[PDB]
Amino acid sequence: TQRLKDKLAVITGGANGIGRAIAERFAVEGADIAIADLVPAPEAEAAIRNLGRRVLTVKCDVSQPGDVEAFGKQVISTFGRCDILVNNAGIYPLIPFDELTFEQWKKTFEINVDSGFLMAKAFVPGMKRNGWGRIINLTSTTYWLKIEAYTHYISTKAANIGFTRALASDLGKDGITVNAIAPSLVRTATTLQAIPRLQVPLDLTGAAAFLASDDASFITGQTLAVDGGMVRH
Amino acid sequence: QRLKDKLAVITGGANGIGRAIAERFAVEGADIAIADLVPAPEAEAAIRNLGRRVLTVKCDVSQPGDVEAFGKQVISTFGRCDILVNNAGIYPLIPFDELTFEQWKKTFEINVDSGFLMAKAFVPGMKRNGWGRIINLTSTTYWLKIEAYTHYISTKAANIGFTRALASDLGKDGITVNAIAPSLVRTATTEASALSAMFDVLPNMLQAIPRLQVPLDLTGAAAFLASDDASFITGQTLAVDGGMVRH
Amino acid sequence: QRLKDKLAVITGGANGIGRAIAERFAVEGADIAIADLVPAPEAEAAIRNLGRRVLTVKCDVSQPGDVEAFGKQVISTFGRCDILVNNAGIYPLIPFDELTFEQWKKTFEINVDSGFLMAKAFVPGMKRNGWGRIINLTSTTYWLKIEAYTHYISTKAANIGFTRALASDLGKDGITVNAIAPSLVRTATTEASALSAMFDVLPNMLQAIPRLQVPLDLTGAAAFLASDDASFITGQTLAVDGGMVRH
Amino acid sequence: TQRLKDKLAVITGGANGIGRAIAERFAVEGADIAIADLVPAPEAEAAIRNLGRRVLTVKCDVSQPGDVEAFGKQVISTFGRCDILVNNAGIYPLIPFDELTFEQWKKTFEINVDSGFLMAKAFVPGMKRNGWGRIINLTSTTYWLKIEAYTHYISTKAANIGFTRALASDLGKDGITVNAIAPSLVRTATTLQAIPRLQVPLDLTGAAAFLASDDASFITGQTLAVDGGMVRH
Ligand SMILES: NC(=O)c1ccc[n+]([C@@H]2O[C@H](COP(=O)([O-])OP(=O)(O)OC[C@H]3O[C@@H](n4cnc5c(N)ncnc54)[C@H](O)[C@@H]3O)[C@@H](O)[C@H]2O)c1
Ligand SMILES: NC(=O)c1ccc[n+]([C@@H]2O[C@H](COP(=O)([O-])OP(=O)(O)OC[C@H]3O[C@@H](n4cnc5c(N)ncnc54)[C@H](O)[C@@H]3O)[C@@H](O)[C@H]2O)c1
Ligand SMILES: NC(=O)c1ccc[n+]([C@@H]2O[C@H](COP(=O)([O-])OP(=O)(O)OC[C@H]3O[C@@H](n4cnc5c(N)ncnc54)[C@H](O)[C@@H]3O)[C@@H](O)[C@H]2O)c1
Ligand SMILES: NC(=O)c1ccc[n+]([C@@H]2O[C@H](COP(=O)([O-])OP(=O)(O)OC[C@H]3O[C@@H](n4cnc5c(N)ncnc54)[C@H](O)[C@@H]3O)[C@@H](O)[C@H]2O)c1
Repeated sequence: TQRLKDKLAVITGGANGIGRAIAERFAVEGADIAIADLVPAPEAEAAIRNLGRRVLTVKCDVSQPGDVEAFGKQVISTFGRCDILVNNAGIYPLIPFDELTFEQWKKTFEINVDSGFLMAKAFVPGMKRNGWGRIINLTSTTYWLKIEAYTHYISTKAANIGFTRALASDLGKDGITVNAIAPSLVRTATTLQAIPRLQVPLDLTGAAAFLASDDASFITGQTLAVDGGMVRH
Repeated sequence: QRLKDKLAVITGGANGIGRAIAERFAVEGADIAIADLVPAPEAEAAIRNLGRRVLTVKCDVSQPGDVEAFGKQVISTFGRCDILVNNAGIYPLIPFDELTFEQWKKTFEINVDSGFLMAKAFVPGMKRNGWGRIINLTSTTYWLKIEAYTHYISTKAANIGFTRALASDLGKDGITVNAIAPSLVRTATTEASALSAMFDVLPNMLQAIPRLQVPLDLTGAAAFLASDDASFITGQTLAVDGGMVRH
Repeated sequence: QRLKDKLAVITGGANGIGRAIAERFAVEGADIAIADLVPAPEAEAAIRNLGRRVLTVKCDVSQPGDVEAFGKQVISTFGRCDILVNNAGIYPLIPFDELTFEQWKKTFEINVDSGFLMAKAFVPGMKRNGWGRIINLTSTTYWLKIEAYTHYISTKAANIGFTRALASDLGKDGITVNAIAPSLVRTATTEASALSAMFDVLPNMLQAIPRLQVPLDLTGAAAFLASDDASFITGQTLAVDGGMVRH
Repeated sequence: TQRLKDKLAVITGGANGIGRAIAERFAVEGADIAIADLVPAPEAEAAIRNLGRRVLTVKCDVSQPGDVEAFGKQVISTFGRCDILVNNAGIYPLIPFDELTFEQWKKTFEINVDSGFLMAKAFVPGMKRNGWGRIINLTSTTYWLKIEAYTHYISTKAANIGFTRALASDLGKDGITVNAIAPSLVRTATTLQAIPRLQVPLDLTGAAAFLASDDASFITGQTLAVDGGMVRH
């Protein structure tokens, strides 16, 4: 059953890892894709074409207002709408606090947190006109774990949750849901549990597709931990 | 048919949420075994009318003897249980100064012992076959300020503790254990309860989504957790309440 | 003497955490009434040697009769209870496949019924006087993946649910209800338990503070919650575990 | 009993509301104060003098690296140390999402989140040398509540918690604790519960003094809700 048929889904950071897996899972579900990423998405486009869906890929720095505004327009001209926004772009370099500079700290927020805002500002207007929308933000289980050298990272991942919860309250009456997913230590090309096994991008796709469907229209402001039963909240 | 060729047990499945979940599981290709104090004529028909098989048993899920008898009747009728939904539970309003040890204890027998007893009877089969699903119904009142429910809320919290611990115990057995926390849902019991007053307050006031919740709002989440798309999700509590609580 | 002229009841106060909390409350000017299965000779002496009065009773906090008798002995000796610390509780390791309904049930009687029974006996006096403190001991295992504890963790979660609900019921009565969640603490029982193995692992591995926890690490938090500096804090669970869990 | 005797406590936004109440409660406890705020702190200094403690007040925009670095130095020259840092500065203007501009969003982060970082970078070095420290961050119960027009605000309050948790992990081995306090709807000069009563600044002082003392040396990475029993987490 294609639960996302005729839906247009935007996925930042969709060129690799979790972003790609989600973009592809959505195409399988029947949705068209619009990818925003710093580097080309050859593998993604190809994968999405073979499914019979439309795909748009754009080299865009989601931390720059200009880029996002441009990307927003190019997406509306191309598909005329965005029903689903998946904020997946983010960086997680390990950096000891004594080495963490204000520049690195600010840089981590611009990419991990600002992007979600700028993208929301670009696509929420359309979602409201159509009276339907789905915003999914990627956070991290590290938010609840004891781990060093991630002061910058964990701070942005928590903002992601606050943003998910607060924006949920602002759009609840427009038929738009705002939720978040917190994966564990996933195995991507650049990357204690109840279920003994390393996590892979595919593990997150089921939750993403569920949240973006009608089966979760009454679920908003939540954070779903998909980590094999490590974190409990 | 994400649940084709599977057998699911649903306690308290005659009405409201339990019944709605039973019906949705059938639609997804699953046979049903309902355990309940009252008859489930409307549930059965709907399920049979969906082309699936159903078994309804008058059982007090709080009693070891009844659950055991129920377990046997299920095995010799369908064979083995793949999905267990612990939905049975009561929630009468009682002031702490009035709450007697007897009421306190009885609320635990129905709301907590039922889940344990039910898991003891069906986990062995799930384990021997390397696959299973256990879904526990809890309440958003766990994170809310509301009086006259120290007994109810203590059991709902236990439900969550039970969810988290059993998940750890069954993690290596292809079995996941999760919980669903609904808001104030519209059902025959609540409609005829003292909660009926909030039916118009809480929704368009403390919820992000200004709409009273109905059984069908929960079925999506249950179907999801009971499927392969959620095989790496265990020990979690999913609040389906229109955005009221945030945890 | 933040607790001068006050009477505090401490269940399971003969050893470990309970005893340490009893001793600290005395230092702050409070008299003590200990309820426990075993004798508390070391606790009494320490307390008497601090210039305060103490009462120790051999009582099974899980039994309604015993708690009632204990309640009366406390009233005719000290008068009225101002602070209640529900610290009694067991935590044997048991695999779910071995866990019998009898063990399950007995773990709830000792870990959960005790708190309820104890509150029933002392809340009335706290209410009539417009002031009181109820502190419940729970566990950080509530947020951790650990096997063979579905019974223990379900009761610990109930402890929290009990904390939250009673707080709502007693909010307007000058009484606050809170809980403390310790990490793996060093005590005679744990030292002679299967947990003794983690004594060197968990601390300098899963904790922010690389140090094994000892009873005195918890006393500060208890004294705080039992005082006026915490009169506007109720229904909360305070984890004192060196920064392991975050909730 | 003066549990903070001979301790030097820095309190951002200490000119009014919660900041002031905490600064004064700390002085009662025996600590010296160093206040950082946009406006003068006449009432505060006066209040702190009368207790017999030392006090330093400085007009400083805690969102500007330059100001914080200067403030940091002026504090070390004056007292030679900072044992306690209380990140209390923050703004909470209600702003509907459709009206929220990228400028307002960025501005809210610079004041509510950046400040805590810059201040930590300035005083953690000293705390580590002395092998003792206490960092307390002010967050908000709104983080767990359904309320509109606070997407910017709630997002920063959540980052405050992530920062509290992550920094706790980085400094745990240096004898430094990092905790947070989440008040309810407090009644300040510019500002559903189990305990029926409006909250006042004084309600938070007890928790702050507790956290900054030896009685909480084993408590780190936590968030304490002081709201009269509304929120449960
Ligand atoms: N990998 C993990 O173990 C893990 C754990 C927890 C949470 N997460 C979260 O998941 C997301 C990352 O997923 P991933 O692991 O698959 O990463 P990844 O390896 O796929 O890399 C991130 C992707 O985002 C892109 N990207 C980075 N900055 C960008 C920018 N400014 N503009 C546009 N695109 C940009 C990259 O080009 C890349 O395609 C982040 O939000 C991260 O916080 C990951
Ligand atoms: N309805 C709500 O708004 C709401 C909110 C939060 C949580 N819950 C939880 O959901 C569950 C109930 O949902 P509902 O209200 O839709 O159901 P419902 O209205 O159909 O009533 C509960 C059902 O449980 C059955 N039951 C009670 N005790 C039983 C026993 N000993 N043996 C077998 N069956 C028994 C009843 O016969 C009935 O069919 C409970 O676990 C409750 O704690 C409900
Ligand atoms: N020790 C830990 O590492 C740890 C961790 C998390 C939670 N806890 C909780 O803390 C409490 C115990 O702390 P502790 O280990 O320092 O205490 P402890 O080592 O002194 O042992 C428990 C005490 O409880 C008493 N007790 C048990 N059942 C009783 C009954 N029926 N009536 C009266 N007394 C009874 C025992 O006699 C004993 O004095 C329990 O509630 C437990 O769940 C302990
Ligand atoms: N007031 C509430 O109901 C409430 C509720 C939840 C959380 N909080 C939090 O508490 C803190 C505010 O406390 P308050 O209510 O007493 O506020 P307040 O009325 O005292 O005002 C904030 C103080 O911070 C100062 N300030 C603002 N920007 C500054 C800057 N850039 N540099 C230096 N100082 C600056 C102001 O001059 C003022 O003294 C914030 O962190 C806020 O998020 C407040």
